[PDB]
Amino acid sequence: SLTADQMVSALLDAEPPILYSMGLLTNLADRELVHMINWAKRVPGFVDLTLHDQVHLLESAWLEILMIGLVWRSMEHPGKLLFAPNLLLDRGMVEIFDMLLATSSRFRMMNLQGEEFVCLKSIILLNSGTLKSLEEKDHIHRVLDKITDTLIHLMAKAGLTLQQQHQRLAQLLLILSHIRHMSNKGMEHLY
Amino acid sequence: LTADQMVSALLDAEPPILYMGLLTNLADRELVHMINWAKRVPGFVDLTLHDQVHLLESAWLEILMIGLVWRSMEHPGKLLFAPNLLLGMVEIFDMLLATSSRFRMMNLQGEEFVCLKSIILLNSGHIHRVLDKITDTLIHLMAKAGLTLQQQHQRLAQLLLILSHIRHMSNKGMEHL
Ligand SMILES: CC(C)c1ccc(N2CCc3cc(O)ccc3[C@@]2(C)c2ccc(/C=C/C(=O)O)cc2)cc1
Ligand SMILES: CC(C)c1ccc(N2CCc3cc(O)ccc3[C@@]2(C)c2ccc(/C=C/C(=O)O)cc2)cc1
Repeated sequence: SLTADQMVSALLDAEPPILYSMGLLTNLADRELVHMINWAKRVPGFVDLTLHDQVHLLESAWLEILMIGLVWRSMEHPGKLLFAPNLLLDRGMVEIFDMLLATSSRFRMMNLQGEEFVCLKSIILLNSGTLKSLEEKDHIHRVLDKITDTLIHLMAKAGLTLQQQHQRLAQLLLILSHIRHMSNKGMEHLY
Repeated sequence: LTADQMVSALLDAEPPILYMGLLTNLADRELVHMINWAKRVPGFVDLTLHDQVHLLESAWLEILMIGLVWRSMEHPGKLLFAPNLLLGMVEIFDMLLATSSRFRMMNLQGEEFVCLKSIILLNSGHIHRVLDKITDTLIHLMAKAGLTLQQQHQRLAQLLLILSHIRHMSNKGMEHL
């Protein structure tokens, strides 16, 4: 029950702040998580799901959101990873850091817009992860369809051709496989 | 190439259906036909031998798994590893079945499946130009079918997002091995 400019607006407003600071990295993660739970609650369609589902969707995607957020602010800082404005870093942390830097290098070369980013951040949450179950998942795919055509509109309003629009949508969703990859390869070392 | 010559090449490149230790053997047998399939994928041989090795090093279980989900699409609640074999592995099987369940609910067409297999290979690692060409192919077939741009976009996106689930399954499975 929302339009394109209405989805980005809801999302941009729900946007968490840029906080300040391995022990550091964890205290920053534990603090970014709380603004994420609120950001998740403010996602158009998320609060609707029951507590057992909302927790699943967040346990499944919290390290991807932390990674895409990180890759977003580090974009204008080539070779560096801006975890916080007071915590700029560089080159199993190192391999993760390289992939993280590669993703950023890419996002910058793609000229990813803040409005296009907040869409991917939501896709990462709704995508990664009885009757209640079969009906919640149906609505989740409904929301994900809304966001696809929100992104397509953003691209259309940005004067891209019909081909460019398709070719960029696939380019962004294909990055979201690598972020899952970095997410999972990171959870490995955490455990 | 062209969008109809693409799907033509892709379908003619398709590996055959072969017939724990049981599956372990089957997997290594299918890895030979997959390297074979990889060479026929338009634009793969153009790459350097180091790239070709690393793409297969990364995609090998994803390629097996997407092929498996395709084989078990018409066999609900079961996994068709081979026609002579229909069945933390309990967790992986559960996730794989859900992918067939999803590909069934979405009516995955063979022409779309061969397109996704090439995307899994070339994306899990000139590569972007070919990836755009396979994108175009998936989009052209949805247009050929007669679907609207709103639905095309929906089908393209909902399909590629299953690729992220395929990596999770790969990662989990590779962790265990
Ligand atoms: C390979 C391994 C060493 C590794 C693990 C994780 C990470 N990530 C990459 C993305 C990212 C993004 C941020 O904004 C902040 C922090 C991070 C860290 C640096 C991060 C995230 C969570 C936690 C702990 C949680 C807990 O136990 O409470 C610690 C560090 C990078 C490398
Ligand atoms: C959780 C974990 C134990 C696990 C790992 C992989 C798998 N996959 C799932 C998809 C799939 C699809 C097939 O067509 C064949 C086989 C398979 C197996 C069953 C498969 C793949 C590779 C190998 C080993 C090769 C080696 O190292 O020699 C063994 C089994 C399922 C579970």
